[PDB]
Amino acid sequence: ANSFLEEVKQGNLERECLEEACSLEEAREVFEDAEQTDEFWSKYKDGDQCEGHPCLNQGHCKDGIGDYTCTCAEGFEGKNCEFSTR
Repeated sequence: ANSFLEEVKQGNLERECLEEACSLEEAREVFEDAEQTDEFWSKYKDGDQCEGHPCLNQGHCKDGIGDYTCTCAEGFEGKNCEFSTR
């Protein structure tokens, strides 16, 4: 397959290649992901877990299949930082 890969403008984990950006051709060997090779795959098909904006109140988001993670700022609260204390 010769396309954006011939010159991978840039390969990210599951957050950037969440769409047609990549899937296995470019998102493989681009990261030290040794176990993510499998873990990353097999249990993915979830939008990457960050798709949908699980975090809230200016909360960041650390994906990685096997579920994801979020990040509330200083003055935030709730699972998705929903309760912006400030």
